[PDB]
Amino acid sequence: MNIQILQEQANTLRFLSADMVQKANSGHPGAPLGLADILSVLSYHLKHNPKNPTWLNRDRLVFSGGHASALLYSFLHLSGYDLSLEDLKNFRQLHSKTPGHPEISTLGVEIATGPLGQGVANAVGFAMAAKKAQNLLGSDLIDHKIYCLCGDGDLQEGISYEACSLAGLHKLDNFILIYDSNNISIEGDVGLAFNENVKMRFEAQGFEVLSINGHDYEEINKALEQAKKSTKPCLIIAKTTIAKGAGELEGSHKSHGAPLGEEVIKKAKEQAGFDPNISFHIPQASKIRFESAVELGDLEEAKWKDKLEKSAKKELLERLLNPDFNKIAYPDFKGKDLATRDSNGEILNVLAKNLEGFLGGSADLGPSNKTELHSMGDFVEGKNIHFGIREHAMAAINNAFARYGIFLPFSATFFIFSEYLKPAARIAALMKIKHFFIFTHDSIGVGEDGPTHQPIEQLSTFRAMPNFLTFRPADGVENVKAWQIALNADIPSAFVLSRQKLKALNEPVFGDVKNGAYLLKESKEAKFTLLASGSEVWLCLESANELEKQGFACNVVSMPCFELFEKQDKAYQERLLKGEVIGVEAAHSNELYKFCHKVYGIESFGESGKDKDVFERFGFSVSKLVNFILSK
Amino acid sequence: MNIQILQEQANTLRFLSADMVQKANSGHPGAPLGLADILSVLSYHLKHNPKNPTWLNRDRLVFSGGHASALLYSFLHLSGYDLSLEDLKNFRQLHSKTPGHPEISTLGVEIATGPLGQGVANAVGFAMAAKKAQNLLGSDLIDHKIYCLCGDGDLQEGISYEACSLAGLHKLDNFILIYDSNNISIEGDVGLAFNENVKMRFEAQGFEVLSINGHDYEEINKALEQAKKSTKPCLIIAKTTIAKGAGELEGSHKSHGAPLGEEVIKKAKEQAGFDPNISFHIPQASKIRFESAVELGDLEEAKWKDKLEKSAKKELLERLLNPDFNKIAYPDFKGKDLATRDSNGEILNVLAKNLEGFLGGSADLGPSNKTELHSMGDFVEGKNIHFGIREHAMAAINNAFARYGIFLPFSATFFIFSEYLKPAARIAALMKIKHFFIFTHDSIGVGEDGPTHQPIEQLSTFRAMPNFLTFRPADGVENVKAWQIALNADIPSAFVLSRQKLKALNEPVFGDVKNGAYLLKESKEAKFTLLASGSEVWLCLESANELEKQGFACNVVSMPCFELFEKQDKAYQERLLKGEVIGVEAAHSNELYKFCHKVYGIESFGESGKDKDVFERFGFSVSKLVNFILSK
Ligand SMILES: Cc1ncc(C[n+]2csc(CCOP(=O)(O)OP(=O)(O)O)c2C)c(N)n1
Ligand SMILES: Cc1ncc(C[n+]2csc(CCOP(=O)(O)OP(=O)(O)O)c2C)c(N)n1
Ligand SMILES: O=C[C@H](O)[C@H](O)[C@H](O)COP(=O)(O)O
Ligand SMILES: O=C[C@H](O)[C@H](O)[C@H](O)COP(=O)(O)O
Ligand SMILES: [Ca+2]
Ligand SMILES: [Ca+2]
Repeated sequence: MNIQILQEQANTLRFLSADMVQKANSGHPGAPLGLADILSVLSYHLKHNPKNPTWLNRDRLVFSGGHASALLYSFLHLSGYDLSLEDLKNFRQLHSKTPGHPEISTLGVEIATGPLGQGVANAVGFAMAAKKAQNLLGSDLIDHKIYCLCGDGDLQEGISYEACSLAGLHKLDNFILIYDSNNISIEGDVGLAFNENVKMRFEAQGFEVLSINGHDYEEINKALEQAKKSTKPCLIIAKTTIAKGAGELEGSHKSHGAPLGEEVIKKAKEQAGFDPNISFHIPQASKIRFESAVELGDLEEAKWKDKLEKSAKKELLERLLNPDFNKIAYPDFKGKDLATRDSNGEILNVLAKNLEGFLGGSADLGPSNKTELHSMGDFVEGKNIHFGIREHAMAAINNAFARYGIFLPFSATFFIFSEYLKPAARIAALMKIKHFFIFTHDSIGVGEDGPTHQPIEQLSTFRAMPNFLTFRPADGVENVKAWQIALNADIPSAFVLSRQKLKALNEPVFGDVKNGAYLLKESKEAKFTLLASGSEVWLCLESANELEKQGFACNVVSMPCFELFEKQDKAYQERLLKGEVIGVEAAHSNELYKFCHKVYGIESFGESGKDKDVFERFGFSVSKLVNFILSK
Repeated sequence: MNIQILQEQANTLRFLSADMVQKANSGHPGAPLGLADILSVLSYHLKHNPKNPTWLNRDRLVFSGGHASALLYSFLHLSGYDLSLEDLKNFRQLHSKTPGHPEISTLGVEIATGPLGQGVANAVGFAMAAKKAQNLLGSDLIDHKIYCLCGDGDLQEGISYEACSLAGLHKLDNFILIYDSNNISIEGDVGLAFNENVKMRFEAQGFEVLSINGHDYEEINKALEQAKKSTKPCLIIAKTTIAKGAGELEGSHKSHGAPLGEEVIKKAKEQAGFDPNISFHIPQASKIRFESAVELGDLEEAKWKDKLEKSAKKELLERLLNPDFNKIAYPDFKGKDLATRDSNGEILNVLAKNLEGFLGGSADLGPSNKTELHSMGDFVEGKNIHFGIREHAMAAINNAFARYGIFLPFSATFFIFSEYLKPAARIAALMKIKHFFIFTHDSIGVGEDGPTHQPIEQLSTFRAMPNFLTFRPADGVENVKAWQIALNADIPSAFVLSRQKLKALNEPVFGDVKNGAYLLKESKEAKFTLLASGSEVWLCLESANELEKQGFACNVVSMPCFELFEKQDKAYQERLLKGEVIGVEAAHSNELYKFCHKVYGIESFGESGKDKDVFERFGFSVSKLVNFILSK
């Protein structure tokens, strides 16, 4: 560790980064160049095994500014991860291992980032998950750091303030946030839009705050040493110059998100002692020094495994890594009329009791969501997490819990406020993580709180999002079967649940919940099929009885999951969907015309009133539905 | 102004509030009771005309905690607004003027609230809009205050931090935020989830901060006097007891959101000197004192109108209140190949030039959204607002600009990050305000930034949301026609625009953009119709040419707006949709099966690559589409 070697190392990172962006003719060179000194120093502090990116006690490194991806990739390559030099030359190209923003399919990447702010909240979540992991397994087995690199953009986003609020409350002294303060954003000078006292902000939220020159290697190093000893979450405010080293582009907003240009890169290389007429060059001293991470990380991981072998926590670690979902005896709700928020809360309790790594919480709505895990305690000693009124940060925190290595998290709010967390739900979907979203108060059935609290379009949003199952159970038995599927699935699930009591259904005639849609009633030479989910299934059963009394044969189909039904073969779909198919749901759900000739939904916003008065207004009654079906 | 009269007034507010919740058997009594002293005092300071709630220079009062609606309604009734005592007795009932959370259809309500945090950001927006209005009209005509009442829940939400950041930057010394600090939320003690140094937080964001007992009338009064003289945005931290006055329920989380109960209310009335055996009683002294707002507000408004009559700004105020959209000469883009982000930016420039009240901005993406209003200056002297990386607060700020009385705002970001502002977009829709949303980078056509930056489900979300038009123009001419409609509509609009160059279209054969979908190509005895929007229309035209060369008659339909097409009569729809209808869009857009037999979309997340490479991967080419259409 001297300035000559650190300068060479930083410059290696710069020029790989600049070269990759240039070859792609696409990407972000400014942040890589401005962060290269910091990352050079940090490489001396980071505990990780490049040959085993799943080591449980590794330091977790998050780049919140995912536009800095070339710098991440350069570092992974140089440190000995499975990412090659040819992969670097395929930056931002179709099917490469080096996409424009980081994806977890690239080994070494801790969490997908790209949408600003998410990373900061993910890093708090990794810090929380580490505290819980230490609670379970001991401080002899879990003692690592969480480092996050973030920029201006991250810290302007509301989710950053939400997550840092929590980091202070929970005294996350394993969390180190490094802010790249370069005074530049896409619109130019940061002062056009931001002039907060950042130190004061973060001190108000229980952080220790350091301020340094982010191009001074000894100051970077001293700050990391102090940060690692902090008794609070720590912020390093690192004043940098965007595109540091890039001559005429230093400090320019033009360096944020376009290639530096061939002549700029030649001049930069020249000034740094690099040969300007080659690219993708890795100097020898820098090669050896970065690659030393392989030997060092193998020995760190070895020492840890020896500690594990001595631990009384081995059998627990094995259960947490290999949960057995098949053994779980769920509640039997057959014939019981219940709100599905209540069936669901009973299931959450059964899960928490069977699965040592199953935990979660609500955004201040535990009592109403029915998500309290009874007699299981509060975080950190227990399992209930009190997120406060921070839907978005909750979901991003829980995305990190799902990535940590030993946890099965749930996030809960009212379905209408799913909108506050949807960007993080999207990241779960993109990553295909096991994170469960619990959304109660699913419809106009909410009643008196009125239209700001009555979902209308949210079912469409979640159905439309890739890599997500959206379950809307009609009763407790459906609610159990939705969970069985959700825990065995390869993608995240949402549970869309009622405030109000729903009527228990009879048993399936043909198919089941695993098929997405199934038959509850089947008639020969059916003239109509009524297809419904959740709270509307009983209406459809009553309506089909009235239509049969009036002389019309009907099928009734329960559709707890649209996405699973989309995967069924034509023969199955043809057996269910006979005659003229009518979809019925208390939502604005045009996607139902994939399967239905007519859809009886809600096209407007809701109304404040008693639940029964609001459903009648919106047409949800047997007499009205039957008149619709009979076109008169 | 003495303690006897203020006590009686506060208690009047309490017991109306408690009585309304009790009669409804639904609603939130805790906040009303805890805020009743503050609001009693504030009534002495508020400048407003109950008989003219549209007076432009009135103080704007926002209840961010919209669950406190009964207190708002009580105050509006007592002060002389058009809300009667019978309306109070119809709280939370279907079709009443007193819905569970406040709606702007109730005169006196400044902005709809209910989703927490929105109100705080709306109040910053009213403060910003007031500064701009003062810039335009003068400090002789605009000099009012903006008061916001908020709770724990509001200040935990990220949008609050975003909006307050801006309030400090812009030195909004017309903004007074009153925080009801009662240490209680739905999950119990606030310290379970929040322990920030609130004073330090807000000082970090450029506020002056006062701290008071919110049940001490002289302290409330002194703080309001000091706040009205502040040179910064001001926060009053008012320590209150939830359900103050309600005996055994004082300080209980159980008082947040359920009725207090008949016996509690009797004891409370008894302790306050009220007759316990009646309800909805308004004591005489309190009646006269609150109603004095009518005479006082008539004289305030009169004095203002005299100032206006003397002003050189009369003719401008009249133009701002009565814009003439019909006069506007838009750019002629016929035959010009352009990205629709670029056509759109040219239109934004034309609008800003013709409409003195048209302004807006981007969430740090002006250069990429193409939203800069050239030579029009920065806010406050000019029209370009630099929101920073604060999508949600931007939209909530702009909702308030749209409500202010003289402004036509736009908000802009990448379409993928519409998800960060969707809850405020929803409030625009609910209110039916004229607020325009500009969303560029609409598809996998984004290319290299990859799947976190490539919209897939967002078109579905916006189509599904009530009271919103979603325009996705295929060319600049469509882009102009979308604006003409948007400015004359009664609801908000979104503009979904491309990064990449689109090909100019020929003129309509039958119908036009105003019909939502129209014919570009029409063939007798058409076997197929290709229905598309935006970037996919050219693919469909090329494909229909190939299908005609292969001997199949085709129609081609451009669908710039799904919602307007849904409103067309059957005859129009039947003329367009001939044969087997195929919908084609670079989105996961199942709603297209409302009109299409087959849909050729994208069901997965995107990929990082060159735009041409990504569209080919996802099937968007003439050879692939034609093979799909021909089922082989
Ligand atoms: C939620 C969100 N909104 C907008 C963007 C587009 N974007 C990328 S970086 C950036 C701002 C510049 O940010 P900064 O963090 O200062 O990065 P630097 O250029 O200094 O590296 C923006 C607005 C995004 N990725 N995420
Ligand atoms: C965005 C959002 N998330 C959740 C809710 C549900 N909700 C209403 S009030 C409240 C919390 C209690 O808030 P506070 O502001 O402390 O109100 P108080 O009970 O003290 O009046 C919650 C979580 C909401 N209205 N908006
Ligand atoms: O503003 C949101 C409100 O607090 C809700 O009114 C309330 O918490 C819901 O109560 P319940 O569990 O009966 O639906
Ligand atoms: O992380 C988001 C990025 O900053 C975008 O890559 C960039 O700003 C887009 O540039 P362009 O105007 O060419 O699409
Ligand atoms: Ca920056
Ligand atoms: Ca509170």
